[PDB]
Amino acid sequence: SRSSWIKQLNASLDEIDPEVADIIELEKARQWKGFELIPSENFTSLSVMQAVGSVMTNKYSEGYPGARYYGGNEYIDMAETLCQKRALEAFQLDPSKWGVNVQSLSGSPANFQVYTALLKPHERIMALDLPHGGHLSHGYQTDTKKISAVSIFFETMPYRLDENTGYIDYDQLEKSAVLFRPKLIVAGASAYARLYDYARIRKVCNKQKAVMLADMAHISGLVAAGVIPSPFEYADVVTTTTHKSLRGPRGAMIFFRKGLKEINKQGKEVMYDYEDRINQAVFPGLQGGPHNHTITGLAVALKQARTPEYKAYQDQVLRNCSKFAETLLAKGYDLVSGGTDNHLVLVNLKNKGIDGSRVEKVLELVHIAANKNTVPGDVSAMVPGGIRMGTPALTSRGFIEEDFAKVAEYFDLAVKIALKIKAESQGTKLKDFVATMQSNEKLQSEMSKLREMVEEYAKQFPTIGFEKETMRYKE
Amino acid sequence: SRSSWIKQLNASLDEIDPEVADIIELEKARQWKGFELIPSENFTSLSVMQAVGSVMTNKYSEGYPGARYYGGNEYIDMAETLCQKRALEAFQLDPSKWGVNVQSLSGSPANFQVYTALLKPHERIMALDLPHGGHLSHGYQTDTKKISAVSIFFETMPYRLDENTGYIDYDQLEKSAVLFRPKLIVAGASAYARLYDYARIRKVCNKQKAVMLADMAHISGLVAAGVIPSPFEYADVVTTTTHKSLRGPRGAMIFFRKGLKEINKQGKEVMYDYEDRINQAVFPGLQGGPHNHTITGLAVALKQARTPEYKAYQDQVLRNCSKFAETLLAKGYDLVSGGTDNHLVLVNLKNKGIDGSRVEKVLELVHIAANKNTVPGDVSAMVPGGIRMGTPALTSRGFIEEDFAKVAEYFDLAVKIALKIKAESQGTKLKDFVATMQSNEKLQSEMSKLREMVEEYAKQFPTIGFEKETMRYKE
Amino acid sequence: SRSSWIKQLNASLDEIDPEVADIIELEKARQWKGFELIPSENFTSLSVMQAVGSVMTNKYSEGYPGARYYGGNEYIDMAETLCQKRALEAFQLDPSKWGVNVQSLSGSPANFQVYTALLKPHERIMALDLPHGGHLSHGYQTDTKKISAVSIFFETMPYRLDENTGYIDYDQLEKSAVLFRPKLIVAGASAYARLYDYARIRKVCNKQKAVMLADMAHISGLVAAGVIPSPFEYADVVTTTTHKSLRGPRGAMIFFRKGLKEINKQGKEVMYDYEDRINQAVFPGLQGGPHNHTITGLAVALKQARTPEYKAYQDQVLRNCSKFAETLLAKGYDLVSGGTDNHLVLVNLKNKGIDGSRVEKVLELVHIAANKNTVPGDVSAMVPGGIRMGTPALTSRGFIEEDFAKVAEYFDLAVKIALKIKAESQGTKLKDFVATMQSNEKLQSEMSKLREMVEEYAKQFPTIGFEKETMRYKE
Amino acid sequence: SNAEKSRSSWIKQLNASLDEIDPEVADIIELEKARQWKGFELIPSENFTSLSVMQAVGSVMTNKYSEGYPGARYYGGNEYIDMAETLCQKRALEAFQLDPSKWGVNVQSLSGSPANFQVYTALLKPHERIMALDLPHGGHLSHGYQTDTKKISAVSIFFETMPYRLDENTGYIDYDQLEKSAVLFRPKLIVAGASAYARLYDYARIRKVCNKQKAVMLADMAHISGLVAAGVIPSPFEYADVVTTTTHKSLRGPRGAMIFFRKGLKEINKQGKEVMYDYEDRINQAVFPGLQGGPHNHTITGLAVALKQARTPEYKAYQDQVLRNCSKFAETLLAKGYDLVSGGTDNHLVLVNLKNKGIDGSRVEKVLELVHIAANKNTVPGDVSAMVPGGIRMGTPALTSRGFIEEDFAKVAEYFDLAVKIALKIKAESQGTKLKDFVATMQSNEKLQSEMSKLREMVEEYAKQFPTIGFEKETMRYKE
Ligand SMILES: CN(Cc1cnc2nc(N)nc(N)c2n1)c1ccc(C(=O)N[C@@H](CCC(=O)O)C(=O)O)cc1
Ligand SMILES: CN(Cc1cnc2nc(N)nc(N)c2n1)c1ccc(C(=O)N[C@@H](CCC(=O)O)C(=O)O)cc1
Ligand SMILES: Cc1ncc(COP(=O)(O)O)c(CN[C@@H](CO)C(=O)O)c1O
Ligand SMILES: Cc1ncc(COP(=O)(O)O)c(CN[C@@H](CO)C(=O)O)c1O
Ligand SMILES: Cc1ncc(COP(=O)(O)O)c(CN[C@@H](CO)C(=O)O)c1O
Repeated sequence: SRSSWIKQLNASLDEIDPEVADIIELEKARQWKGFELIPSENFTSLSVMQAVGSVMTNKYSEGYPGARYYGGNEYIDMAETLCQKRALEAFQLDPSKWGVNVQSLSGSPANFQVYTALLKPHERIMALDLPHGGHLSHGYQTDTKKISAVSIFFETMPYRLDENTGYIDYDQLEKSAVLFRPKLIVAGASAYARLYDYARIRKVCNKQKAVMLADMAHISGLVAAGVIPSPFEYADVVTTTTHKSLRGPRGAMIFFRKGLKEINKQGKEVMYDYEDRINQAVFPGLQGGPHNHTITGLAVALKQARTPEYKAYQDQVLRNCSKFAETLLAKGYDLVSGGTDNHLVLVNLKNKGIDGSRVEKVLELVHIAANKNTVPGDVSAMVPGGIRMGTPALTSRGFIEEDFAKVAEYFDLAVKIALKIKAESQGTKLKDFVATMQSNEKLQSEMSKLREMVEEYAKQFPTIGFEKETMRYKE
Repeated sequence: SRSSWIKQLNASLDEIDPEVADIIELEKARQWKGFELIPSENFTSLSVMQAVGSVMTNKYSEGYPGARYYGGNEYIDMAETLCQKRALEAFQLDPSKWGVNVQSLSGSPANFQVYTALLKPHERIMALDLPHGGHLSHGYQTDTKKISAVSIFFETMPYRLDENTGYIDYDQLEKSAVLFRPKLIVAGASAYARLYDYARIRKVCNKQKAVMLADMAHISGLVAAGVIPSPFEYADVVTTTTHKSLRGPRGAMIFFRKGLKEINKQGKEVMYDYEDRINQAVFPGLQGGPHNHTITGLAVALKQARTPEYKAYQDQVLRNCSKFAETLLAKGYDLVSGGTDNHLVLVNLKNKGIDGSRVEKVLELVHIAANKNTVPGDVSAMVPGGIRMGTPALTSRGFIEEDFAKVAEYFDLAVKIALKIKAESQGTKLKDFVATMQSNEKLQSEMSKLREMVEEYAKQFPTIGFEKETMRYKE
Repeated sequence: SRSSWIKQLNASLDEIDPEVADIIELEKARQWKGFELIPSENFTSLSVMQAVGSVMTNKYSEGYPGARYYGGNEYIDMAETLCQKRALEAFQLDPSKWGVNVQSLSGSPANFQVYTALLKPHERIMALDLPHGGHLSHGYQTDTKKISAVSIFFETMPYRLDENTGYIDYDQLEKSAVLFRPKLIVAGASAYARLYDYARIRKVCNKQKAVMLADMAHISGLVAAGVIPSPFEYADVVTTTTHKSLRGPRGAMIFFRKGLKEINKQGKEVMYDYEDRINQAVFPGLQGGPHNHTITGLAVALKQARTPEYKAYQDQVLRNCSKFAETLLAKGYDLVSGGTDNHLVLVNLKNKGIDGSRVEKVLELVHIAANKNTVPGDVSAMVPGGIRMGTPALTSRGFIEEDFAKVAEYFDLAVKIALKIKAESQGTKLKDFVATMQSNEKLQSEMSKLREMVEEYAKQFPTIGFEKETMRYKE
Repeated sequence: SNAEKSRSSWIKQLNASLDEIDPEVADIIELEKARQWKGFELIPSENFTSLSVMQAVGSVMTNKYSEGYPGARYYGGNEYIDMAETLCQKRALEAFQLDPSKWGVNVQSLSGSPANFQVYTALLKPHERIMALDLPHGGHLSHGYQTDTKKISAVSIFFETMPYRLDENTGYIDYDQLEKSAVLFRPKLIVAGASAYARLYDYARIRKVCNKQKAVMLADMAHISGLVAAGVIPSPFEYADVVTTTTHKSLRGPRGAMIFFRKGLKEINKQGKEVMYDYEDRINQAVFPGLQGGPHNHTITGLAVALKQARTPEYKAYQDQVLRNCSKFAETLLAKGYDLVSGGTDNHLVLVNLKNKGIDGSRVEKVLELVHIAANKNTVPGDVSAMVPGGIRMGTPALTSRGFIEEDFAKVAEYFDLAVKIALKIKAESQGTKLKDFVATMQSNEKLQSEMSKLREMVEEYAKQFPTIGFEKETMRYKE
């Protein structure tokens, strides 16, 4: 059994677990044949995946480079030090003014670790309201329930959009902050199509003596390439995931000011007080052993973020989204804020007489991956009135402006099918919509035809991270 | 532009990032050449790593199978459902009595998610004291500082070993619980060498109406193979990491009772109330998108845990540690609790007149990877008096009992060198010990000789997860 | 020896403690010869004082009538039950819809006991901002310090005046409450000259599902007499002191809704859930033995509150304050909100070119007792711009409208002296003002003349609660 | 006409006597006066206040608002209120022989329970840890208390409490277990104070534990403060950081409280820096503006009177008699076959463990009440439930104030014993085993009712002979 279990440890996935191998092959074909429009998704490189799938996973390395609680970490230290160096370089940060923690396991715990580092329990946080494009890891509660645990352990209050313009209502943010006295204000969003006024957030944070946390998860790759303004110009702390526009592994980073404070902010302490608190909140506070396979893959992704090819990619992401929005507007769709400055759009389906749940069900059946999304003016969060879509993932496969014009066309055809399913539905209920969607033979034929059109279009483009020639599912 | 960055996305790690490729090859050689004795470390299979390094990383799948927020999750749902099914099967659990969450990113957040699910902020937790072999994610504070964030957000109090026997003092645990009124008691440890009396903990939890949480991270593979008694016989909730004795990817699982608990005095069924609370604490409470590459690799590892070869491995892990302990004792070392019933030992160096920091520095230089560790009787956590070592990792490479007798010999030779360095150190500070260790030619030669002995012994064994023939650093 | 301490226990205050007896005689003369304008002060009756100074103080009576810890409480129960029933009658409350607790020791703990009964620690409270006329027992924090412990144990946020009108800005209160989600809103003030819009507060509390607490301490006697609108029409809970306009002993009452609240969606009766929680928060939650002497004096005060002459008194309080306000306005003073609808006025002195601290120092020296008071627009609570004055105390002595016209004249003469002291001061500091006020023979003579005028006017009126003829200090 | 008629009417209302204005309340007070005349008042927390204190508490000092502290007020008109509070503080320090450079005092706290809560609020953050004597072992609710069911005291809601307990073999506090518990629990504050404990505290031992844990030592001396002031037992001020007390109970003052706290140098630390005590500002600010508003100046003035009395030789003689009476009481109970918790007493009370008499405290307390002997049932070591107590608590302060001496408390023990004999007869005649069957017999058995009537007459006849405290017998409305 000794030599036998060594064979099982060194055999390939195809031989050891054909069921799992088949699932991955099906997912490869899904990524090949679909319109992947979820703006938080991307296709990471083969080189990142080879690092994440390496023996770096075997090592325990609690602590920080050169200051570990375990032996054997000479090369894990090289990886984490290299990752930190490349993280600062990717955002053109002076290492005497900025530090970074690369151990946070994902975006949601990264933010919680910042709160734990800098705030006592029940201290006050302001952030963009979830139904107005915020994120759960900034806090969220309903009339009856705290949904995010951020709102359990800390005291949260939202700020909102101007529902007439679709931009953040900074005037109301400032006035609210005077009364609520936040200790930390979050500048970051999941479904905001415009650029943040980081200068205004900084002004409010200075008046309130609040920490300015920029959560740039969605835009980090755009920031790294220098194609939009950087939150590092203003923020005290910057969190980000590594798997969205950055195009890296699933993970996160926390950046923070260090060294001497501004002349007019030096007092009983002259140095920033973020580095030790954040590093200690990550470990020993809330995490144990770093995931060194992810950290090593992150180092790879951060080197890729420096290249001219990467800047060209992020430029194309923005130009594709601009064209995408223009085509949607010309086909009659309403966009929240009327357009976009970044990688995503938010379609408000109110002017079409159908909701996001119904449209997304059709999108899924025609191999278009998006998400239903609350829009300003929605009466209920349970019934989202919009669809969120973006350009990072298909841009990575080589979609350019005319290709996203085609994506908008096929989105439009899917909405028209959803409207027919609604018209053919007997009752008002979503259950009746689904029953029509699964029983009507003519409308199933139209969805089947649209699905073939999407797949034929998407299949022409390169696959990212694997070769077409060795795919199990080539049809 | 297009074809340029698409080639970057599909190129190998060797092509794209030679510096990172070099670091991984160095780490491969280190895992080949050394005694990897950290008891929380293992060598996972190639098939696990191929799944972790797959395109499953690209998908956002917030929610649970068949109840996602995004579209496109048909195959991610297969993987997570398969992982859940295999998790219950690996521990012989009745799915009508047990459920499982496989999304928790690692062991430390998994425990925090259980606390957040079942306890209000500042409610009370008892667990094994960190200096007596507990874990930071069960709580820990000094008289001046909360070290673990568990002790910030919840109210923790330790239970302790009988310092005469090295076993948990269950009588004092019970008496303390009467006074402290815990809402949850943790049964699990990082450096405890004996089996838990889960039945006794169950009786205390019943008396206190406290949740019984077994944290089986270290022993989960032993439990899965059935070679030690199972905490599932008694516990309400069981947490575990997946990368230690289980031999899987870096990740975690939370198991919990579900279904009928009891009939009340009025004949009405009373159901367990763990499942919804725990699942909602993981998401949307504390995490965002699941790491589907890790969940997929975990499904692979859980299938591997079912084989007769895996059971033979875990039986060898136990026999190896017994022989290891026996040989250390014969060579004059003291072990906490005087021996072992599991996969690890904790050496208390007090009778040798040297601390764990000094010994671990020599171990590191002779390529024995272990950790300095606090022991009962240490006056300061800054000066650990022990060394923790265990058998899972080298047993995975085929070490058997006589091989761990040799590991004990080489550990002893390293301690003898550390004692010589201490004797030659003119000063008493650790930096004086380091200065002697780095400048004394005779003792550098002794360490070089022992390092060569360790490497010659370790290199003869198979490498796990890669082949020797293609190693870049064979010399 | 036994005879020795019996004599000590039964001797008069004059025999036992001449120093304390003399202090009381000096205070009697001060209450006789001065203008007592502090609007939270009154002169309570001889009969109340005889009950408060009775042997009812000797009994320990933890618990509630008929449910005491100890025996011997048959007559204490007569008094407390009588007090409770008289309390409901004093405010014309239906005892099937309202209950009352009469044990709370004073106004500040009464509010804290309500919060403890109905809110978990760190739950949210809104109340009128302290510098805008609120009270510390509703919460208060500065930029750097929690001043009220209500703001330590609960999460507080103020609502504010419209600084253009001096009335509460109910529109902003409602908007703030949407974002802050208070669990309790306080409707009550210490330095607000207008009537509360209780119906508007009720509307906001209904929308927010918040408890409506009316703190009527200042206006309780006006409410009992039925000469201003009652908060009991709208509030869930009503707190009050017993020593202000109610004219009773120093103490407090907590009223709460009980019985049927409404019918739910299933047609089921929903009952109020305040009574048990509040009674248990008072005892055993936060207090021990009731002060039976105060409760007995309170019963006496509540019987007085039901009489026609008590209503005539409170009607006179209102007419006196209206005349007072009219006379101040005619003499060029600015009043916050432009006037009054209750028992007090708040004079904003800024248009006269002097502050409240300086004016109050002169008032004190001419035997006019008022308080310096923050006004809306003050930047520092350390430099108050206003003076607060009211009519309950002097109305009790028989001052009528023409007499308060005279009070306004003498106030104005004191302001003129303060302005002369400021003009003569050799410096701008309060310390320089005081030095001039104490050394300038001419201004000292003017203050002596005004003091004689105040005392000659006040001495004409009856003494309340003691006989003028037997006073020690009749000169 | 009517306006002036009304004004004259409400002024007449304010100046009329209680007898004229509210005869119903006056009658209640007269009934309570007669009750205090006729009973054996053995509840050890009760006492009889002096006339001079009551005259100050019932004075026009009640009319004044004086938020803040002497010389630092937020209202005008406080020249004489300042004299009273300053005098009260001075006499408070003098009553316990305290150096004002080492001790400060706050005299504004409204009663014993909020006084402790104010100390916790001053010195502890929310949810920080407190240890105190368990309530059924002799503690007090204001130190925290929770059952398996729920948190009873709000101290246990806002702070994290854990009890320490008696050695149930000896009846003394188990100081060894307290120390071991503190190592694990890490209290920030330990309370040394009891309400139903017949022994004095080992303040030296508490001090050692507090020093080792870097915890505040709070002595809550409510039950013993008058003994401390008279110098007849050791003082908590020798050891404690902060001392709270009721001003009623042992001290025999008005209903109120005091908070004492160390001032000045705590230690010179390892770096050579003076560490000063940080209690005065935190406690004073917790009382106001933190948790209270206007001081109750009538109570503060009555307290100054009580504190002057506490320094006299008559008061010292009284507190000496309190202790000697309790010892004689204990002597007589032991001679009559009763067991005392801890085997005796060192203070003003005893805890009778009724186990060897075959009857519990609930039954005995009911008979005592019917014969006008005021005592209270009390948990004793060995009880299975805190709800069915096996003992009775009795003490000497109140009757000693009326002039009971040693031979009189021998008689009190005799009449207590006669009541126990009646309770045992009721239990023997009870058709059933539950407490309601006992009450059914107690209310129905004509012969046993007659014995209780006889014993009640004996109790009242004995008590009536002694002086009344705080009022004259001659002017009582109820002279029978
Ligand atoms: C003690 N206290 C409460 C307070 C203030 N004025 C009163 N005035 C009266 N007549 N009565 C009171 N009971 C009263 N209480 C205070 C203390 C300081 C500040 C204060 O200075 N606040 C400033 C600055 C303090 C800071 O920022 O640190 C602010 O931020 O608005 C206010 C109120
Ligand atoms: C408020 N309080 C003190 C209390 C209650 N009632 C009294 N009743 C009287 N007549 N006298 C008292 N001194 C008295 N004291 C309480 C409240 C609940 C429990 C209680 O429930 N104890 C549990 C046992 C303790 C536990 O569960 O930890 C029980 O079995 O009833 C005890 C005391
Ligand atoms: C601004 C921001 N901060 C944090 C996170 C969380 O990252 P995680 O999913 O890795 O936890 C997200 C993820 N956002 C996902 C939903 O979770 C999205 O599709 O937009 C985010 O948008
Ligand atoms: C019982 C238990 N529960 C949880 C964890 C945390 O797992 P994580 O490191 O993946 O967070 C550990 C890790 N234990 C590591 C140190 O963190 C070890 O070397 O032993 C653990 O031992
Ligand atoms: C609305 C309200 N609620 C509560 C209180 C507190 O009463 P207390 O001083 O008896 O604690 C007050 C007292 N107000 C006093 C200052 O404390 C005053 O001069 O106005 C109050 O105005």
